Amino acid sequence: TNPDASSSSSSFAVPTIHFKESPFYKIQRLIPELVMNVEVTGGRGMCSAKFKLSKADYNLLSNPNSKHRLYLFSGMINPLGSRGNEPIQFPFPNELRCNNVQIKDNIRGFKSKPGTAKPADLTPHLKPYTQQNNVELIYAFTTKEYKLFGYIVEMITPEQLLEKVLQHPKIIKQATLLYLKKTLREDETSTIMSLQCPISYTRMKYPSKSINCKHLQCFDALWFLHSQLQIPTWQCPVCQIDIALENLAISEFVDDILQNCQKNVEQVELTSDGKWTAIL
Ligand SMILES: [Zn+2]
Repeated sequence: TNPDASSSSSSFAVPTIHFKESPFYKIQRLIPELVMNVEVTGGRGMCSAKFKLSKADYNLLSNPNSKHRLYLFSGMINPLGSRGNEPIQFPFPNELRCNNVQIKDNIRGFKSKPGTAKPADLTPHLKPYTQQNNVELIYAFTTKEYKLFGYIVEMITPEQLLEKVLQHPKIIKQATLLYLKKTLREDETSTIMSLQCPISYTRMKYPSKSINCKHLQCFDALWFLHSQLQIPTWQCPVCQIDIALENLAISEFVDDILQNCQKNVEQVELTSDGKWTAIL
């Protein structure tokens, strides 16, 4: 069922499913055979799939230090939101098996997300190159339909992403100075700023914040990213606002003080001027 006389995607039929992305993994290839459907049943039900890894595929996954993995995703055919921004959601309760082994809902990070809300790592249970693989999802008591996909994804590392932040135009000193003055105006002067990260409670090494952040206090981009990988909130640790990876930049002002202060100083006194002095 679909409109024969149209013009664009806006007017067609069945928006293609696209799982909400994470900067920690990148969907690279779809293993075609690994596509199952979960039906509506008041009892038990299951879907299986058999697939053999091609030459090109088995590779990325093989190597001992390979940043590639085979993830199984699940989403609803009729989600609350949009299929174009599909939430990862497996039916509950369920039991996933790969080549007769049960797959614990444990992957790299995302430890804050229950198992039904994150992809499943099939990789450590694949059979050798030339040898069919079997995946089986056992579910029960489903009121909605779900569709699963098998994707070879590339693990993106916290330090790799840090590189993207360092390669992003920093927040130049002039900006910080203008803010520091706008700040110091509303009074009843100097402000005390910490060189410590709110995330690590340790000396910062990569001072940062969203360019959208209205505050002097930065946080360590490395810790922020290691924190997001485990507990994906994507919220500033200081002002709690929503921040996107692309808007994360190093603060040149804070970086300067940090790269020119005694390894044991934990705070710095700032004057309307813009100059600073370590608080020993
Ligand atoms: Zn902020």
